[PDB]
Amino acid sequence: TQFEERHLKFLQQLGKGNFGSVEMCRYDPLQDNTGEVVAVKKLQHSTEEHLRDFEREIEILKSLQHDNIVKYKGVCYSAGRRNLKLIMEYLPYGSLRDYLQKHKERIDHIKLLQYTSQICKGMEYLGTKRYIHRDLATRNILVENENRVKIGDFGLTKVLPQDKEYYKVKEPGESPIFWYAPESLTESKFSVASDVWSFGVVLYELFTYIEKSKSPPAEFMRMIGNDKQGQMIVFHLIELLKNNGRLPRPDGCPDEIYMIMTECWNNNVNQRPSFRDLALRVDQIRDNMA
Ligand SMILES: O=C1N=Cc2nc(-c3c(F)cccc3F)cc(Nc3ccc(C(=O)N4CCCC4)cc3)c21
Repeated sequence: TQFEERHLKFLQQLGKGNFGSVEMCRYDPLQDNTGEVVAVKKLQHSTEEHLRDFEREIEILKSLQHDNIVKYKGVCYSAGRRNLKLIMEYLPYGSLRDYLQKHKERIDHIKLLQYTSQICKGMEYLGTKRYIHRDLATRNILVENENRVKIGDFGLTKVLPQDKEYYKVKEPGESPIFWYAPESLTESKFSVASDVWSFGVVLYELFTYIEKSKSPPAEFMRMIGNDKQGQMIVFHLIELLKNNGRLPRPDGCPDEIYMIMTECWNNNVNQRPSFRDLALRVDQIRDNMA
């Protein structure tokens, strides 16, 4: 179904991605405040390239039907400018980053492994359609309810070429460098295996309970030295990762799960596990616990 702009009532700001801005809106065509509450993404600046990149994101999300990926509802077109609005489902519990930071240890290990399994399954499905997410982090995972999370923001997602198994970005923008694999830092190569590296950093995030001093930015900056600034942070991070400098074992993190993190953080690209293996292994761990 099509979404008319006039009937889309603003309620509040939800957040901001890399490029866009996400709002909570009511699609109220009857004009009695009874209509459907939805999430609405729109571009902040609407650049020459960004409008084409945002169209690509819309087509990516529209083609993904999975329980652990956020649901495309529609689009809303406007005027001669052709300014696009992406209509998505509203997930009321917010980002997994904020949700987990609010509750902390009251979310037990069994709940974290359920979220871990769901993130794997979402990512494995994403891999079958040859999409590389390039931004897997707890701020981009969203909570539908207490037993269910979904992968949210596909703003930096790229389609692989037919002949190749990496995407090489030539002119990169803002980059989450503390979630990036060494090959992404050195050569700007992004593949399924570099998304697996980022999944390891998500598993770290989850088992740290989003403690501020224990975050990947905080910990990597401690190892390289807080004195490092700008492009020198990238230089010294590359050398650290090349010499087996890793994020530490989180407080009270079990053995099996810390082993998964480190296998994901392998300098050898081909030795990293597949998302199919990671979903099986995490499910086996949950079966053993419960
Ligand atoms: O529902 C959604 N559909 C898509 C979508 N994207 C994002 C998103 C993202 F994925 C990446 C970056 C930035 C973003 F905003 C967030 C989002 N929902 C919510 C965001 C914040 C709250 C919340 O903490 N609240 C609400 C009031 C009291 C506290 C609740 C919901 C949705």
